[PDB]
This record gives sequence, structure tokens and C-alpha cells, in this order.
Amino acid sequence: SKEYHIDEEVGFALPNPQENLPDFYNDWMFIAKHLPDLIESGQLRERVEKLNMLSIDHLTDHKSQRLARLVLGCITMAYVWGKGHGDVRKVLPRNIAVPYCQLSKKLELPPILVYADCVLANWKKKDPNKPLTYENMDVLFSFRDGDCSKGFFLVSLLVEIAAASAIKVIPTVFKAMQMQERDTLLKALLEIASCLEKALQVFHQIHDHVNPKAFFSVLRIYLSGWKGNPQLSDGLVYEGFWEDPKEFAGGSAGQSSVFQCFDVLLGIQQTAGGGHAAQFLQDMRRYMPPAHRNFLCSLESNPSVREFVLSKGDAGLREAYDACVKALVSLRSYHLQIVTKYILIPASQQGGTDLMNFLKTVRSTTEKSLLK
Amino acid sequence: ISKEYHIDEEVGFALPNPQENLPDFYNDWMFIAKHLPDLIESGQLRERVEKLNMLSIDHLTDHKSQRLARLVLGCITMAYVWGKGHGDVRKVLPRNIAVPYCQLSKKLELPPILVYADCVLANWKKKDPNKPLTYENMDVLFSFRDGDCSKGFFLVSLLVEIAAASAIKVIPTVFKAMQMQERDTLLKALLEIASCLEKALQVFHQIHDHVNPKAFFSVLRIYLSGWKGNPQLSDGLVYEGFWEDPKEFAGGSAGQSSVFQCFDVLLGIQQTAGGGHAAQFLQDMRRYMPPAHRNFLCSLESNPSVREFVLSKGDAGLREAYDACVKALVSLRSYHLQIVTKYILIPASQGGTDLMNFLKTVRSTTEKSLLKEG
Ligand code: HEM
Ligand code: HEM
Ligand SMILES: Clc1cccc(-c2cnn[nH]2)c1CCc1ccccc1
Ligand SMILES: Clc1cccc(-c2cnn[nH]2)c1CCc1ccccc1
Repeated sequence: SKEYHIDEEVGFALPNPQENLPDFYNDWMFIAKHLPDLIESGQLRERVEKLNMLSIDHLTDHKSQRLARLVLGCITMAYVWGKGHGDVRKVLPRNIAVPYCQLSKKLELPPILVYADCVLANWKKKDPNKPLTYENMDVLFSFRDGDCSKGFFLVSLLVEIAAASAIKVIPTVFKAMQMQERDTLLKALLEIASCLEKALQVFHQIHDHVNPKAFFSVLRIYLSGWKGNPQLSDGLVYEGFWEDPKEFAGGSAGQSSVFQCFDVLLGIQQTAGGGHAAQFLQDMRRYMPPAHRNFLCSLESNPSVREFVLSKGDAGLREAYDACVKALVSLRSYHLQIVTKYILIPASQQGGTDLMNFLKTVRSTTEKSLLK
Repeated sequence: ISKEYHIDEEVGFALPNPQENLPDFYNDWMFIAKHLPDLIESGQLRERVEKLNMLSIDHLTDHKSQRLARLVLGCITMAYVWGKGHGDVRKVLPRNIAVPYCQLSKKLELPPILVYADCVLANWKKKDPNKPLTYENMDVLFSFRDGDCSKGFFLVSLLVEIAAASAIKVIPTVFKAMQMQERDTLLKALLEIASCLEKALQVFHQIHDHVNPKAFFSVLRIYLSGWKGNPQLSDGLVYEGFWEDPKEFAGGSAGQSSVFQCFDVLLGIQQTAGGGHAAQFLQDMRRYMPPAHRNFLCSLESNPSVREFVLSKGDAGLREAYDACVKALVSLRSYHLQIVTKYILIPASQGGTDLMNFLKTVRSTTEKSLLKEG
């Protein structure tokens, strides 16, 4: 891999995210760092409105522009959703709408909190000389006390990071195909399958650190966007940047490059067809950092691993390829259970059968990719 | 340039020397496609499609023959769905055509509807193999109705596409010249691109000689229409034997052409950036291009901006050659709003404000990318 901004240790995650901004931006930071109390005290929306319009030019390197997107994005959510009880600001005040929209266009990202913000750039080690485990980690920002944002953002991050180990193998999959090294290719594919199986174990932790009522009734309200959203039917007004209100989708692991990445590698045509599922996953690429968009595109422009395997009459290679597919199926199947516990059952205790149909469509397109 | 992008040096995105005949095994497909005018006009087309035996696609071996069969099955499918051209529609595609069509469509990563890469890029032959790519020496392979002007519409579209080919082969020169910091080479390349883009506009003028407005608007447009937001098939079309429910797909559009999306990307004209409708349409139409070609587009998006590099140099020669590329795009799109007036607006006078707002947004986004035209 080259300049796809892919890290050997953490993959698509941002390595060691900047934790502080230049002092030129303490006003941003003081708000973003105290959202739990400012929302609860009812002070937050007024503070945002009293802000002055700071420039983005004192954000020079990539990590600092990413910390800013995260800071502005969490503030925009808190402002738009308030205490999360349904009272909704339909106008983003231009003293924050304008720098957010500008810095966004600089990074070729939409002006709304995005997976690459609140997961990929939203973490820190407690001890730098200890490893990347949950206990040694923490998030940079939360929305409200008890919103379980640390657990949900870090478990998503740990799964993301577990999948990084499979990523560095991808080059040697394509080298083996081109130089016709059947043994090297088999090894690489068994290695990928091993890493996706480990990502599954990691997924288990979600039950320890996230509670269904807290996620469904609080965290999910703050992660929501304004694209086909009834409480903002026309989108949000970015005052002083766009004439009219604009629609943008809310955060989604659909925006994780890492799962899209392996569908591509294995020739699982998830973005194929005109279905809803294919359309959603294609659209979510626009919410990824452009380096990672570029990376998916170049995977797609490679010879098909699945075609190479199918043409060899080689049960060894077929079973290693199938081990990869199976691991993806396993993750999506475990993942459907989590949605039952964390969205379906909480929602019945207050439809979203469209939600399970999207995931089951993705799952079975993977199932159908099994060779034998 | 990478030859896995399926771009030919002479003919560009078009399929070079398309196949005209399928194996004898497919004669029943081929008879219906060669005689769509005769079979539609005599109310016999639907019956012959319904009398077809389900044939395996497995004997379609090389890429050229699968493209021909997609063209054959796409033309037949449009004839079946639309019929004589006046509202008698079929909403179910019979399994014996729907299944091979969809197997071949999935094998080639195109949706199972007739698409620009079928009816333009693969729908042509040279009359005389030893003479140039000129209208007089070319024919299409398939038409829908006598006097539907499909020869003129498809071949002008194709000759514009081939004209724009001579600029595409210059594209690697642009990216290595920015890399190697070679100002003179970059300036020659940009000028060469703009020149090809201006020659493409002259080729565009031939449309008036071979395409009659009534013919296009009341006939050809009918058979090229899709089933996505079309009230006549409000739920789409049932590919009986292949999917249980009716799937929706958009009809052919030069939005599906890689060439004009191609140069907008190269020049950092962000037709696709945003969340507006024009951007969404141009993004979606990428799904109706051959896969090698959507690969080519998004890999251009991966390179560093030419606009930015030219802006960072204080070099009026470079800015002018860059601007000569953008202006050639504005002239194509402006001349193109001219003929959409002649072939859609004034025939629909004897609701359609959507296409005119789409083309002006795309034209406007190009005009605003200029570095200088006060
Ligand atoms: C309480 C925990 C979780 C909930 C409620 C949840 C919910 C959902 C839902 C409803 C979807 C459907 C698409 C959408 O509507 O956005 C989805 C998609 C997805 N989720 Fe989750 N999720 C959870 C945990 C996770 C975690 C921790 C990951 C780790 C990366 C993950 C990975 C994915 C992926 C990759 C997709 C895209 C569909 C696919 O590629 O299979 N999920 N999620
Ligand atoms: C009678 C002739 C023509 C008619 C009636 C016509 C009509 C239209 C219409 C209505 C649109 C709007 C998008 C849509 O609704 O599909 C469009 C877009 C477009 N057309 Fe045409 N067109 C004609 C000839 C051509 C030809 C010959 C070319 C090039 C070979 C061309 C290139 C394009 C392109 C590239 C777009 C997408 C927007 C852009 O990039 O400019 N058109 N056309
Ligand atoms: Cl914002 C964020 C961060 C990390 C992971 C995920 C996720 C996990 N499964 N799908 N998406 C998201 C989107 C969170 C979300 C999902 C469903 C309803 C409301 C919100
Ligand atoms: Cl099918 C085909 C082939 C070559 C060029 C074009 C075209 C040219 N301008 N826009 N699209 C098309 C689509 C033709 C079409 C245009 C408007 C309504 C219905 C159909």
C-alpha cells in the first residue's frame, strides 16, 4: 500500500490522533470537551451562538484538521439535537457553520459527524507504552453521561484495528496471483481468514461496555443525520455557506472502509445491482476519507481473486477462499444479533424490519459467494 | 493507458471492431434482433420472444461476443417491454430471455437494461474495413423501427466519442508531466486535449443531417426509455426466473458516457462532488458503464489535481491552455443545450424543465471552473 493513509498497526484508523488544538481554538475545545454538562444544564445552544467565527488556516497538518472535524462535528450534533428529546435546531449558526463547511471541503468530507471522525480519529491510549486493548484506551469526546459512547466507539475501533492485520496481506495476495505462486496465495488467504475470525471475538466485548437502553434512547439520537429524516425533512441550513438547507446522512459503520474493503478483495459484489443495499454502500463511500476511497477504487481495478481461484481446480485454494467468505458471513451474522438486542428489542419497549432486511441482504450476498 | 481499463488508442471507450454475428447456437436471438422493425410493425415480436427456448450463455466465450449478445438481448428486451411504441406495455420479461440476459448482465457487471455501452459503443461496423471511421463508411448493427433515426443518433454519438478519444491517450502525459515537473510538456498536452475537444464539437454538428426531431422524440426516445421512476412500470420490471420481485433500472443516457465525465474529473470540475441531483445522477450513471471504465474514472479521481497545479505556478501560458480545455467543455455543453431545445423541447410543444435545469447546472459548474474569463 502507498499513500492510501493505511497504517500497519491500526489500518484505516488514524494513528495517535491529536488530542489538543492550537490555542486559537480554545472556544471550540471548551464546548466540545464539556458537552455532557453543557447539554444537561441547557447552556450549550447559547454558547454555540455566542461563538465568534474562527478561521481554519491555523490548522496546518492533517491530524489537526481531523481533530477539528471531530470537535466541530460533535458540537453540531449537540446543537442540532439539544438534550435529545426531540427539540431540533434547523439552522446551524454561521459562526460555526462556515469553518465547519470550509474545513470539510478541504478534507473532501461532508459537513456532519462521520465514522472517520467519531471512531477513527476519536481515541487515545491511556498508557503509551502498553498495548491497544480496551482497558488501556479511552475516547476523546462524549455527548452525555451514560451515553455509552466510549464503549460503542472503542469496540467499533478495536474491530476496525483487528481487521488491519488482514489488510497488509492484500498486497501479497495480488503478487501471488500475478507470479502464479499457489502456495504463497493459499497462505495469504488462510491468514486473512484468521484475522477476520479474530475480529469476531473482539466483537463480543460490545455486550460488556454498551447498554441497549442507553444506546437506543441516547447515543443513537446524537449520531443521527438529516437525510430522509422526518424531523429535518429538508436538511440543515448551513448559515452563511449554503443558500438552502442540505441533506447529509448520519454516521454508519457502512462508512467503515474495512468491511467494504474485503467484499471488494473477494469479489462479493455488494455494490452490484440497483438495490437499496448496493446504493447505500456506494453512497457511504462519499463519507470516507478520500485516501480510503482511492484505496477501494484501486482494489476494484485489480484482477479478481475469486476468478483466479475458481479457474484452478484446486480444493486447497477454494477452501482458503471460502474461509474468508465464511468469516465475513460469521461477522454479519453475529452483527444481526447485536442489532436485535440493541435496536429491535429496545424499540419494542417504548417499521425497522427494513433495517434487518438491509443487513440480511448484505449477509446473503456474502453467503452466495461461497465457492463449494 | 493500462490496457486493463479497456481504452483503445484509436477508438477510446468504444468497443473496437465489434462482433456482428453470434454462434449459430444463438440464431433465434439473432433473428429477432435483426428484424425488430419488421416484427414490431407486424405485431409478431412478442409472440416470437414468448416462443423462445431458454438458451445457455455458456457458449458466449470471448468478451466481444458477450457484448454483442448483451446488445441483442437489450434491443429485444426494449422491443418486448415497449411494443409498437404507444403504451401497450409488458411488465414481465419472459424467463427464457430474462434468465440468460441477467446471467450475462451479472457476468459483465452491467444492469440488465439497454445501456449506452450497448447501443453506441458496441453497435457499429465499418462498411469498408480499409477506409476511415467516417459516417459514410459506418453502419449500426441494430435499430428499433424503420425511420427511427437510430443510425444517425447512435453513429453521431459514436463519432463524437471517437473524436474525444484522441484526447484520452494524452491523459498519462499530463500526470507524468506534473510529476516530473515538466512545464513545457504539460502545456503541449493541455493544448492538445483542448484541440481534440474542439474537434469533437464539430463532429457533433452532423446530428442535424441524420436525425429528424419528430423521429427522435416520438420513436427513438420511446424505445430507449427505462423503468425507474417511470409510471408506465411504476414498480419496475419482473425478470421472471431470476428475481422474484420487479427491479428498477434507468434507461440509456449520454450521462453514461465515460468521455465527458472523464475530462471533468481530469480538470477538477466537480460535477460529482456535492449532494445535489446532477451530482447524484452522474454518480449513479457510473454504475451503467463497463466496469473497466468506471475503474478508469475513479482512478483519475485518485491522482493529484491539474487545476491546483496550474493554479500554483503564476504561468499564464499554462492557465490559458488549462482554460482552453474548460472552454471546449462549455462550448460542447452549450451547443448541446441548443440541440436538446431542437430535439426535445420544441417537439414536446406539439414538466420537462428537469433536463434543462440538469444541463445548465452541469454547464454552469464547468463555466465556473474557468481560471479567467471576466
Ligand atoms: C450496538 C451496536 C451496533 C448497532 C446497533 C449497529 C447497527 C447497525 C445497523 C442498523 C446497520 C444497518 C445499516 C444502517 O442502517 O446504518 C449496521 C451496518 C453495519 N454495521 Fe453495525 N451496529 C452495531 C455495532 C457494530 C460494530 C461495533 C461494528 C464494527 C465495525 C459494525 C459494523 C457494521 C458494518 C460494516 C455495517 C455495514 C453493513 C455491512 O457491511 O455488513 N456494527 N449496523
Ligand atoms: C437529439 C440528440 C440529443 C438529445 C435529445 C439529448 C438529450 C439529453 C438530455 C435530455 C440530457 C439530460 C440528462 C437526461 O435527462 O438524460 C442529456 C445529457 C447529456 N448529453 Fe445529450 N442529447 C442529445 C445528443 C447528445 C450527444 C450526441 C452527446 C455526445 C455524444 C450528448 C452528450 C450528453 C452528456 C455528456 C450528457 C450528460 C451531461 C453532460 O455531461 O453534459 N448528447 N442529453
Ligand atoms: Cl456513528 C457510528 C460509529 C461507529 C459505528 C456505527 C455503526 C454500527 N453499526 N452501524 N453503524 C456508527 C453509526 C451508528 C448508528 C447505527 C444505527 C442507528 C443509529 C446510529
Ligand atoms: Cl440511449 C443513448 C445513446 C446515445 C446518446 C444518448 C443521449 C444523448 N443525450 N443524452 N443521452 C442516449 C440516451 C438518449 C435519450 C435522451 C433523452 C431521453 C431519452 C433517451
